[PDB]
Amino acid sequence: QQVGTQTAENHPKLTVSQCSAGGSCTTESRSVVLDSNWRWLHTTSGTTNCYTGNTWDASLCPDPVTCAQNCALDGADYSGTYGISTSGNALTLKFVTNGPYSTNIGSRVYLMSADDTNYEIFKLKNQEFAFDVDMSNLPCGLNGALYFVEMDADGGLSRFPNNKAGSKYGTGYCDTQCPQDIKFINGEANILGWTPSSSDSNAGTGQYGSCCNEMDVWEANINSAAVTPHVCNVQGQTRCSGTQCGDGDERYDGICDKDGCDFNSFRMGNQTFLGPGKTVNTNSKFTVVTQFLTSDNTTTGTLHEIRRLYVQNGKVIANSKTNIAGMSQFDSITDDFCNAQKTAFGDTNSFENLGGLNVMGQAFDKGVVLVMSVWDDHEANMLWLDSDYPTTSSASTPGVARGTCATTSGVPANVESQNPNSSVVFSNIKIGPIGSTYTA
Ligand SMILES: *[C@@H]1O[C@H](CO)[C@@H](O[C@@H]2O[C@H](CO)[C@@H](O)[C@H](O)[C@H]2NC(C)=O)[C@H](O)[C@H]1NC(C)=O
Ligand SMILES: [Mg+2]
Repeated sequence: QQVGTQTAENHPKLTVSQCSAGGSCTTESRSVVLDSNWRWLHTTSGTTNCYTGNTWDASLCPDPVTCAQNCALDGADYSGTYGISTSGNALTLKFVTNGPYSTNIGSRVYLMSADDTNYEIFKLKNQEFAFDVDMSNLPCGLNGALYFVEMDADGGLSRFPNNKAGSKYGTGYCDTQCPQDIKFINGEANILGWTPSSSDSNAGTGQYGSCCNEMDVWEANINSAAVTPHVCNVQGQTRCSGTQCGDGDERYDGICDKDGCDFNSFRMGNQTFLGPGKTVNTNSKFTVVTQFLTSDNTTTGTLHEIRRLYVQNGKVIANSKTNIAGMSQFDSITDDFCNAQKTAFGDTNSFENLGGLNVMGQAFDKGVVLVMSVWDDHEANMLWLDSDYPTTSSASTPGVARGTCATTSGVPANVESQNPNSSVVFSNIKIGPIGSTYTA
């Protein structure tokens, strides 16, 4: 994709922190960028859209390469068009942003580095990541996500000749769902066999998907939360097609683990731990601390454990323990835990099959990009996060019940109509050595 020059691109500023052993943190000038899929896409000018709604202009895009060559991503009106705003160290992502001719649903942004051109690269092994979240405005069917993906620092600028836009315009997204809704993958328009969605006027899918390792630190709404590593048998952002994308029917055939090895306190058998008025009280702001422990506690150790702590109202809250029949007590993610839970829940252990935490830590060594988003789920209505899933399964079968939301909740059309003013606020982002990001 080329660079559109109709509208200046200015990344909303966001202050984050870097912490040292002992607890001293310093502030850092960073910013956020909107994912390229949301952007206006058009010719150099004479200005005609290359894409609108869920269809392409076939004259400008007769093939993937010509399309990338002809088509330019433009600047974004962050607050007024996309409902994205920042104040100090806080990012607000609004769910539905109405306009005269269209409605914007959700958003996805990436944290920019100090240079405001390339994405910030995080090296998470032997490190701790903290942030504060307010989910009071995220009901059933919504997801305020903070996570990491193995994107290129330049979003594909240097790798792909016909990507001339790069990270400044939020290109190069990938994750373990290997999304095929992505418009540009590998500097080529994803138009081969393009199918406009019959149930979503904003989305289509092409032949290709964009896959990479993903650490889901936080997928949550007021009701429930999950922390979930996912791995792939490929290194970095990789284009897939056919069975490798593991689309729908061939979910467990592809190159990435779509389910991931998840820790949802409610799913792991503690229904009183997290939610409105619970131990971690989702009616108010709280801190989420995530520690990435290695085998020998060095930066070259194998990633061996992912621990979680919360901090609310000045109190440090230890993660809940698993409470599943036949299953041992774990309060953290280890390869051992992953084997145990996939077995206990009768799930395909793709996480371990594709190399488990070792492979995840190797992604961390290469480097990962920080993603923040708000979204609804056109695939499974967010039921996997906050309800009973599969809906056809017994609600008392271990692993089925993930939250208190109704199996009829989270239909996109319904939540967009009924809960348009939903929002998530992520704030006070911190990175440093284990034990440095929070006060005991
Ligand atoms: C769900 O998690 C909470 C929080 O850890 C548990 O409540 C604690 O129970 C332990 C006993 O192991 C005691 O130390 C405390 O009284 C509780 N702590 C707090 C902060 O309330 C609760 O037991 C868990 N529920 C289940 C079913 O395992
Ligand atoms: Mg290029």
